[PDB]
Amino acid sequence: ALTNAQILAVIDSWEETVGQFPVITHHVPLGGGLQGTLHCYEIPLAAPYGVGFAKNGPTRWQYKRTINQVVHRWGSHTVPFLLEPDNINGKTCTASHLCHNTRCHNPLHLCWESLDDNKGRNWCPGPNGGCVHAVVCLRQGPLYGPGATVAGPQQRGSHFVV
Amino acid sequence: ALTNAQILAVIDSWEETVGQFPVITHHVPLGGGLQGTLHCYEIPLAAPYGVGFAKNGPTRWQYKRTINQVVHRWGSHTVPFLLEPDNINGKTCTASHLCHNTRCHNPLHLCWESLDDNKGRNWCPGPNGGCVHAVVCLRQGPLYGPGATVAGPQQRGSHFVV
DNA sequence: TTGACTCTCTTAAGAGAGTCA
DNA sequence: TTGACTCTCTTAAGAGAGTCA
Ligand SMILES: [Mn+2]
Ligand SMILES: [Mn+2]
Ligand SMILES: [Zn+2]
Ligand SMILES: [Zn+2]
Ligand SMILES: [Zn+2]
Ligand SMILES: [Zn+2]
Repeated sequence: ALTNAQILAVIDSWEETVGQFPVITHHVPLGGGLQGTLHCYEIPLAAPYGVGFAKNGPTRWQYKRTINQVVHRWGSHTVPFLLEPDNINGKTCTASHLCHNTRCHNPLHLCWESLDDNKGRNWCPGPNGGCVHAVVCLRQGPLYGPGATVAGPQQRGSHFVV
Repeated sequence: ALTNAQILAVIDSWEETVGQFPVITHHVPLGGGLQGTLHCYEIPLAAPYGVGFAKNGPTRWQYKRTINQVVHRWGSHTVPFLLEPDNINGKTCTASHLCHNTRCHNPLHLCWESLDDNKGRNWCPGPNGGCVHAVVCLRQGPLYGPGATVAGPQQRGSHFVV
């Protein structure tokens, strides 16, 4: 099995490579009518992506290193968390974008949490709009707002009460 | 079926049958430390479910009627909305449970909206905790809260900024 | 050992359609 | 005509593994 020192070396080579990705400045809603700035380190749109990186889906990538003649591979956003527990409350831990930008691999924009926690950040009002996430959001979720509901609760007769 | 009269007849037959489902009282968090009461009309756990109803999945049902000698079938929660547009902004409209109770078929607990709007209600703070849904939530979402994040954003070196 | 492709899978909110009696 | 089963599919946040040179 890979030693802790070997895992730290994978994390270090991953950081070295991702740190050379293009850095894109984005202005983002924080909630409460305030605006902030995030700096995303974005994997390229097409090959080559960077040393060790390859695309396995439209917005999916993997990181690969060969150690002592054995090929090891990880989801490209999971590498910062290789020294962390991989489940919690019986749920698998997932890499969760606080910047809501899939191509971004900035580890300061990622956290490690259940898929439900991950998804729920899409609707959070944001760090200045009432976020209650213990690991605080970096921005208001892209789907926060009144929604676009087509039809509300209704009945034709009188068979029901709320 | 095709005619407005035929569609109204489907909605009315559905309301009459669902109106005879057992009414189960559920006390729910509203947000803001307050609690409310919802009355769900719950489809039975096993056959028979009611005239026109059949189970196609662990928590999926369909409603079926024979019109003009032809069988017409719908998802069991979609029937209240048969006269509404079936898409919005190019996204499919879905039946969305405000009571977060799949077995419930109370149309006063249903709305008609995109799958994203639907999902997002799971994390809403609720009608007394800051819900901004234009079609208002009936309760705080079951997944609202601080979360259980295992690891937050972090780096080993000095290559990244927020 | 490495790059650039290929495939299918998970989850939890939702769907459509066929086989028998 | 009605009932009671069977199967796979959609979406958008996420995954693992194979082939070839
Ligand atoms: Mn996410
Ligand atoms: Mn729902
Ligand atoms: Zn980012
Ligand atoms: Zn938040
Ligand atoms: Zn209900
Ligand atoms: Zn709401």
